[PDB]
Amino acid sequence: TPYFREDPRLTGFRHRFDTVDGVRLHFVEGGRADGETIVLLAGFPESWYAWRRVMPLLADEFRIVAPDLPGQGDSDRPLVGYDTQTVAATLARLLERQNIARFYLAAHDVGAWVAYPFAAMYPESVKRLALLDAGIPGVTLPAALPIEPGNAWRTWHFAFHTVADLPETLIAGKEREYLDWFLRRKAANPESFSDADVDEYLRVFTRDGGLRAGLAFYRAVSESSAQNRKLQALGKLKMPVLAVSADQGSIPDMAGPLEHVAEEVTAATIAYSGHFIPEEQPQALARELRDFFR
Amino acid sequence: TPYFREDPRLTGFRHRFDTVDGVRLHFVEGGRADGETIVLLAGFPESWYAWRRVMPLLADEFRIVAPDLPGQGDSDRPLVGYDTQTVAATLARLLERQNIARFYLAAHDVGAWVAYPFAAMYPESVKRLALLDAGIPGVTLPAALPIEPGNAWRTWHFAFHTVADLPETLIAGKEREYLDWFLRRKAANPESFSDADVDEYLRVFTRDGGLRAGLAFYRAVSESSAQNRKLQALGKLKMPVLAVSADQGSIPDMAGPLEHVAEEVTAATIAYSGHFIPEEQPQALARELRDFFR
Amino acid sequence: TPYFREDPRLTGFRHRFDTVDGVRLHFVEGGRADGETIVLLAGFPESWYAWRRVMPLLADEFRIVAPDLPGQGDSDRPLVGYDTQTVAATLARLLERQNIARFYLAAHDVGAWVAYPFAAMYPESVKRLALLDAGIPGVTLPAALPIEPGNAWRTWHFAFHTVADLPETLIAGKEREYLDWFLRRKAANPESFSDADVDEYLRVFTRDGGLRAGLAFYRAVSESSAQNRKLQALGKLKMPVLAVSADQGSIPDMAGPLEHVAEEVTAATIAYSGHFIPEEQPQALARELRDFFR
Amino acid sequence: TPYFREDPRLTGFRHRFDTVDGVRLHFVEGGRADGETIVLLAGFPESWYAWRRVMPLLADEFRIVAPDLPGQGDSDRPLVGYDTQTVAATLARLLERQNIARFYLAAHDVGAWVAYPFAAMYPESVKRLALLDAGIPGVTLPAALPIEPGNAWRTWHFAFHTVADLPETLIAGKEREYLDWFLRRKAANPESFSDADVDEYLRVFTRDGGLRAGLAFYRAVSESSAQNRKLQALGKLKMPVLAVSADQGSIPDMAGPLEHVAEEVTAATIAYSGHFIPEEQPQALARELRDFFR
Amino acid sequence: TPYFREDPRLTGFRHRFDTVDGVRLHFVEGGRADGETIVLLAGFPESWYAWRRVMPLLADEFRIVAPDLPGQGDSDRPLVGYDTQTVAATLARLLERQNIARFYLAAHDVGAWVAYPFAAMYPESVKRLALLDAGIPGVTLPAALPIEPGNAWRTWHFAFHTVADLPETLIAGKEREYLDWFLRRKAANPESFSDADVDEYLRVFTRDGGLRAGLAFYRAVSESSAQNRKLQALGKLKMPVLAVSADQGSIPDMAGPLEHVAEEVTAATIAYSGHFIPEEQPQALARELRDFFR
Amino acid sequence: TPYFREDPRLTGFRHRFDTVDGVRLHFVEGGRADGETIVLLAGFPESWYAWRRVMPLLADEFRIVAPDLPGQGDSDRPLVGYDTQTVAATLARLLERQNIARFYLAAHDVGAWVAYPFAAMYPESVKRLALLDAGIPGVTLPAALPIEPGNAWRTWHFAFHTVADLPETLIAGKEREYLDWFLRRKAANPESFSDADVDEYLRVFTRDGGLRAGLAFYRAVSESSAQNRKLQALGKLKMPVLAVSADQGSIPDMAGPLEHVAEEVTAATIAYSGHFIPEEQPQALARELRDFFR
Repeated sequence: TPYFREDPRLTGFRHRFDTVDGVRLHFVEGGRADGETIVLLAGFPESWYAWRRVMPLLADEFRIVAPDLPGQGDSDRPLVGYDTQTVAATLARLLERQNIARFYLAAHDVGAWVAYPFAAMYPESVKRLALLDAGIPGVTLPAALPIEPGNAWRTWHFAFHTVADLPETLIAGKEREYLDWFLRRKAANPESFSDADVDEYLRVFTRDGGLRAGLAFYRAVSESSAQNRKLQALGKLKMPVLAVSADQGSIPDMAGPLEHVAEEVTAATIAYSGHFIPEEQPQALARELRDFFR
Repeated sequence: TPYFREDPRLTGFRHRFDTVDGVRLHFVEGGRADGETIVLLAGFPESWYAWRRVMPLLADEFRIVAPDLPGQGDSDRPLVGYDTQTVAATLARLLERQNIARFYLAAHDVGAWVAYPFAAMYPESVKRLALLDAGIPGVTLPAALPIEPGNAWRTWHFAFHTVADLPETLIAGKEREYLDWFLRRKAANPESFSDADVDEYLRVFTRDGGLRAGLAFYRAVSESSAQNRKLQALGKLKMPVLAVSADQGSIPDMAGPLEHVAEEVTAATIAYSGHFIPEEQPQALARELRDFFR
Repeated sequence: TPYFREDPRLTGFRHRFDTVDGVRLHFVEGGRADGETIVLLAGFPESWYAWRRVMPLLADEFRIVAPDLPGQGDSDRPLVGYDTQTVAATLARLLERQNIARFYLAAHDVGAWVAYPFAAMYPESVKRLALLDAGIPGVTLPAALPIEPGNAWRTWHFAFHTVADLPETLIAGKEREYLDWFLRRKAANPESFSDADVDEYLRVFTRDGGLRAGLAFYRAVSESSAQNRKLQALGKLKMPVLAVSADQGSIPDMAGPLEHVAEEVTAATIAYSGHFIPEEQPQALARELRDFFR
Repeated sequence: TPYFREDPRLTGFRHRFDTVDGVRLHFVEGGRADGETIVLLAGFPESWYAWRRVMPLLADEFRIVAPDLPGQGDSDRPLVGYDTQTVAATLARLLERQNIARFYLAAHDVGAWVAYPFAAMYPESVKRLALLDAGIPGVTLPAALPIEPGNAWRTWHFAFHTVADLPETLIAGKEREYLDWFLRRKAANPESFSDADVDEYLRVFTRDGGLRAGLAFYRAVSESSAQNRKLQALGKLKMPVLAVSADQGSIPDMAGPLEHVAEEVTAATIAYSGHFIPEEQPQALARELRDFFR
Repeated sequence: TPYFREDPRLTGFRHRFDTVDGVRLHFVEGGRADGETIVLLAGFPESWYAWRRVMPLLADEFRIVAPDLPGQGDSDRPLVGYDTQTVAATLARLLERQNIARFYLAAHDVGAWVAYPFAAMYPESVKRLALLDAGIPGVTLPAALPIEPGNAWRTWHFAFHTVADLPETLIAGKEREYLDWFLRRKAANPESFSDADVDEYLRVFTRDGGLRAGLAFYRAVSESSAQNRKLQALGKLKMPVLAVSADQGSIPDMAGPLEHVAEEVTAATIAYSGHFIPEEQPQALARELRDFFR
Repeated sequence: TPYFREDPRLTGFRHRFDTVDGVRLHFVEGGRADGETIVLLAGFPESWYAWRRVMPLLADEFRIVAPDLPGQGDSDRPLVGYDTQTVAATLARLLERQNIARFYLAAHDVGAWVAYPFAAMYPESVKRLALLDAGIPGVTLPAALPIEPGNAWRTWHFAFHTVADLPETLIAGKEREYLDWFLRRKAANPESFSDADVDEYLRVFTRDGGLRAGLAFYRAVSESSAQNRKLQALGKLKMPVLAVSADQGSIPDMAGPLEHVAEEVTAATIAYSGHFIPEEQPQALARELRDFFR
């Protein structure tokens, strides 16, 4: 038996590791043993931990799997392979090895970057797709982003992260301030993140290669964009897509651009939420997901 | 007589200060006493010093005035007023007290941001206008800027600079690294800047309020942008305009968008030059200005 | 439902955030659900927390809302808008969004600076006004302040705070010493502030932009003064005004100068109190407010 | 013979020390040996060195003595005695020991605070008096000073310096930043002070008891004010008084207020000068002094 | 009602502050409400806290008032006035404001410096006087002090403290070492001071102006001596005076020299005690004071 | 021949070392090869270097030997033996090994402490004795030294140095400040010590065991005193003694008390000099020594 550990708080959820062609991946699994499976993907600068408030609310009805993608949380941080097709194929191999054959997929922020090529490459495993307050490189994320005061703070980090070496130079010694700004400035209510939450995100941020790996997603975005444009030309996604917005989120209109990549788009807006919907309005989000994942 | 000081290197040029409504401005003046006047404006993260290699080349024929704008170099750094109309009016006042009634105007980078409303507001004062490798807020600077790796590094700083407090936090203790990145990464040949050149820019960067004032221009960009849009609607620019591009500059096409704002646009591209045309190709730029300023 | 959090100490009071035209504001609300409403404003270098000892004494009978103004406590710190007309308009928008249409207003220190243009601009929303130990820019705060050693310490900070860049330079690394001096030297009994109290004020003083925002109120005092003198010429305040001074406070006579801006001015002096009346004599002040707010 | 040292730059001027009732005082003396004597007094945060540009211009005609007052430059720093009557009496004793019985007196800044009670107590020794850009405590210096941003930076330091212990706490580790602000922000042209000039003022500023003694003059101001009114009520000054203003100086009108303390007041304004007239416009000032000291 | 706080350890004693002509003074009061009053004064480097072990032992019989003198403990630290006649007058004003008209006075170390001019100036208010291990400047304190190694350590700090600026320079960064030496080296048993006791003395030693004000008493000693010689020429003290020695104290003979200044001198020596009698032998000292103040 | 080095500035003087019963002593020798010999002794906190300005003035006529005593300058610092009889014996052994049998002796400060038992023990070897501004332990140095603020700064260090361990603790890291105070505060003109002079004394002060050995002289003063009382009881010094005072020196009357220890005493006062006569008035001192040392 492989070693696993029960979460000290999420009763019934276990921390596991699995090594997938040399890449060790951390994931948390639990929930209803006989239920349909939900797979949850998080983004920057977070990890599986972002779903920690939604997971126990859905556990009564669903089987729940929340992995740390390569370069996230406690998973390994390879040197290359942060184009989203490679990340999705690695996720597919992790799920295959855990005998997760078909599931609902909900993905937030950069996690949604991974979810689009995943759904496009393995449509047979994704029964329904929910994308939360995020653009998709090359198909819905615009090639240019606003610079006018009032909106720039929402997207300034995109272009910054693509610059070589300078982000590492400026963030050094200022890691907690950088994280603190990202999390608390984009929430509707900053108290949605405790000091203990920031501590946890700082742990995986400053841990060997965390910053390098986080930036690598942005630095591979032009390759990921070209991949998605090739995939989009094969046809729109056929499975139902839920475009989940937040009334104070980063994306003004989620459903509109997604109608160009999916045949059936259902729109939902979460009230009283900034960008971090799974942590800010877990109940409201759980409700939409449970209702859509049917 | 006010105190003035001869430049230890630019023979015939003198450093002066004048106080304009409580605001002291540093400027360097020289050249042919009987000549037609050229006024030279520089941008971020520089000062009058950016023109130090062009100024002696034109001194034989023209009378040259190179001021530090408010918030630049050795000029004072007021707390507000960095919308470009207020900066332009402050500049106009300085020129009046120096009995500069009519002149040619060449402006680089954020200096060019000031040059557009100045020429729009004081049409008679500006004989001819040269704008060098810069967008003008709200009229030639697009409302959205590239995020593709490969072009995003040219413009990422716009949105970053608009964010409150985070830039001061990240730049602290890394002022030289930040400045060095701007100068050497955006030049075609980084040896266009000696270590002594960087030392001089660092001196004015780190002096009392240097960073604050530099950031203040970007943080006021929505207001300048609206101001420029308002004057935009009042007619095209009166006087002839030379749109100077650099083949490796920040702006792909300078002449094109300026045709939307001026009656007579003359196009010029400086070869083998990055963003810092006055320092990278002084001789070629001086010739273009010498021929256009007739 | 928005996320809110009960105060662990002020039982029956909840911490909330609301976003007003891009600016997120923190506020604490509680008290008797069917009572009349009192709105409480604090000044420098404090926050809503300065009312923490008065709030439970009035909660039996009044509805109580204590917001952090823009630039205070846990509210956002915009880059501009610290002229008190803009701040009062922002506060008005915040109150409207909570359907607080008519209320009693009590304001201390810089809080009173915002309270005056608020009462002048929205007289129908302010049933009665209480101003605590403060002058009002341009109408009751004198244009010159004392320099004699026995009095100069009460007002020296005013002019200091208007200087660009030097205050940030001198306070850096001495934030606690600066805070400690203000709170404990201006109270009649320095033990009115515990170490945990200073810790709390130090937390919000040192958070992103805390010093910048606190200083911005003083740096905009000339615009705030010009605004108030225009409002004063439209007529004096129409609602009853309570001028509360402290026998050891900063202002020798509150009622006197205020008779020129309000029609019915009632005077009260709290004994055994320095400048921080709500923290130094909370019952005495609660009695005066309870009696006046009828 | 006592040890003395020739100034390496001021030809004909010697640095001397003399002990005056336990207090060692440094002074620079030179100029025409049989000429009439000018005594030069400087203020905060300077020393005899502030007169270094005027002294050689007048040395042809006058014997010139430039002392460091107690608490200034290289003179001792007693613990008490910074009320200006005691400082003036100490200066008288120094001059008596150097056989200087009658002289012209020119005094700048806090030096002028010493000059007024000196002139009032020893009228037979002061042939004529020149006061430069300074108010005199209790007589021409107002009891309250302006606070509008625009003129507040000119006088903010007065009240600050009267505060016990906080100025030492805030200035510690920022001595050069504090000095640099005072000298360069208050001059019409900041290049009137070289780096080596700031270095010299920093040397005497950071030397044992330097800050304590400089601040002590402001802290004794109320005693100094009371002394001066006792003298000012005993009759106007008898000798001619030259009130020297600067067009960009700290004080709007010098001659006006001085007409109440002296029978014969002559007005002079030095053009293109900030507060530091002896360093900023030495030739113009020397001409005014030579012309008046007649 | 003024704010007061019960001492967490001393039953029946309250911490208070009162403002006396601008100077806020901290004091601890308690004991038998209708009992006769004892006022207790401490010296360097201590505070009211030095009496904390004697105070409960006398509280059954006497009303007890233990103030921090100006410059001590949590009392304000004015800039000047540490000549002991001025301190005594400040103490007198504090006692009058508390309606303490006639009382017993027991004073230790520099506190005894204050008590002698107090009793000479206000003989009707001092029923009886106890002076503990201290000389009186100019009157019992010798003009020269020992240099022999075996005893010079008892008094070396006297002359050291009068030196300007050098003490601050040497003690900086060594405050705890300096205090520890004073308290523990002069006690007969160094365990008379716990680490928590040293912590408390360090807190008030290192607070704003603590070292400055502590030294000021010694720096004004020649003014205090001249004052005491004038007072002594008016006649010897008429009330009974108790001269309290310690067998290992700083002063070899208390009673001898005091017979020249007081008419009735009672001698007492406390055994097994160093200089800090109130803390080292509280019960023996309390019995002597009780027997003498009855 | 032993290695010796010529002094780089004092031409004709050589630096030498010799070992005396395990203790290396550094000394400088030069002057008239066939002249009579003067041995020169310096004190705290100096070395032979204190005589560098006197040595060349006498070198034309006299043979001059200026040693570093044990614990001074570049000589060894033994662990014990700082009673002045042991030091004098160590000096005697050095002079014998260099075949200096009879000579004039001039001694300053602690050097004079050594000169007295030397002259008392080896009278045939000392032709004449000159003592410069110093008392002699137990015979001329009083057992108590004055503590008026006006005079305590001259002698406070005696008692301080006798305290175990605290001087090392307080002086650590402040060696230059401590030296600077000693040298420049006791000179009539502090410019008698250059920064290079202070550098030289700081070098030997800070050299390993420098502070320990310097303090050891003061810590042994009581043994030295008892030795000196025994020797004096054997008779007055029989050779002529010159008592050299300074008009601003440490010792008010030198010749007076010396009349009790020597048979014939000549008095001389050097004008315009603080304590450090050899450095402050080298020419005046050279003339007096010259006239007496015949």
